[PDB]
Amino acid sequence: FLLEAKHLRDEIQVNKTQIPDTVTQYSELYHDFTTTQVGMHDIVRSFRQTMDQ
Amino acid sequence: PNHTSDKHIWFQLSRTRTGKYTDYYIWHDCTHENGKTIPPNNWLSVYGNSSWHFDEVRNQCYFHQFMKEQPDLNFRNPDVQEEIKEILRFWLTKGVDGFSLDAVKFLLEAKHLRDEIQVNKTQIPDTVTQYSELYHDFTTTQVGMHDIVRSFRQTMDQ
Ligand SMILES: *[C@@H]1O[C@H](CO)[C@@H](O[C@@H]2O[C@H](CO)[C@@H](O)[C@H](O)[C@H]2NC(C)=O)[C@H](O)[C@H]1NC(C)=O
Ligand SMILES: *[C@@H]1O[C@H](CO)[C@@H](O[C@@H]2O[C@H](CO)[C@@H](O)[C@H](O)[C@H]2NC(C)=O)[C@H](O)[C@H]1NC(C)=O
Ligand SMILES: *[C@@H]1O[C@H](CO)[C@@H](O[C@@H]2O[C@H](CO)[C@@H](O)[C@H](O)[C@H]2NC(C)=O)[C@H](O)[C@H]1NC(C)=O
Ligand SMILES: [Ca+2]
Ligand SMILES: [Ca+2]
Repeated sequence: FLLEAKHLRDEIQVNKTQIPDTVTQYSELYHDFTTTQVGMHDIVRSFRQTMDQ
Repeated sequence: PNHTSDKHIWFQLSRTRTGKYTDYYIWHDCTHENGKTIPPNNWLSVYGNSSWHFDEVRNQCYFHQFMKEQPDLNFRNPDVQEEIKEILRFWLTKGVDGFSLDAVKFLLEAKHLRDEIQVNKTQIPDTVTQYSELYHDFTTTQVGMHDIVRSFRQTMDQ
């Protein structure tokens, strides 16, 4: 959950015909812009490098 | 390193399901009938209409970033990476002093094969054909491409 997308775009609904204002459960959206972004593994490797001292 | 030609021996062996060559290219099932093909998704090519093209021998659709005659390789298969490393070593041992890699942002693509977000949300889904009418979040700069580039650098370091 470290990094998130910078373009701040909406995520794809699992139920494409569901009304946009009736979605409140975390399991009703595909999480492509909020989890496992580009650069998180670099942060983890930086933590490992810091611990290597 | 991203793609080869459809006249390459690798693609000729792949389209007939011959050994380990069966999985050097991104293949997927599709519906072709009465001279019309339904692509798995709405991904568009850089130079044209669709990124998925049907084939007769395999009865499946293959993936091309640029043109229908340029099948895209599969970098999720370690054998392709080994072949690329072999080519790099072959060219390095002849005296070449350096390489300039072309189109490294197009290496990896998303595995979930989900539609991309339209720029014009109210545009009719079947009237989108220009590469500039879609946000490219699932086809460019995926997770792991930089690792492939670093692997290339490690190979060259020898
Ligand atoms: C969630 O998906 C299901 C199918 O996967 C659908 O549910 C139907 O949607 C219709 C549309 O009006 C509604 O009548 C009901 O919600 C469902 N069918 C019936 C009549 O029971 C739809 O894609 C999504 N559901 C909703 C809330 O529309
Ligand atoms: C593929 O792309 C073309 C061009 O982007 C689209 O329109 C075709 O354009 C050529 C060039 O003049 C015409 O010869 C075709 O008749 C056009 N196709 C039509 C009108 O359906 C179109 O999206 C695609 N065309 C083809 C032939 O696949
Ligand atoms: C593309 O976006 C523009 C605005 O950004 C919109 O274009 C209007 O869409 C309406 C919907 O029917 C159509 O009348 C015209 O295409 C445009 N308006 C007028 C009155 O010309 C819309 O979001 C998208 N365009 C299309 C093709 O619908
Ligand atoms: Ca965070
Ligand atoms: Ca590729």
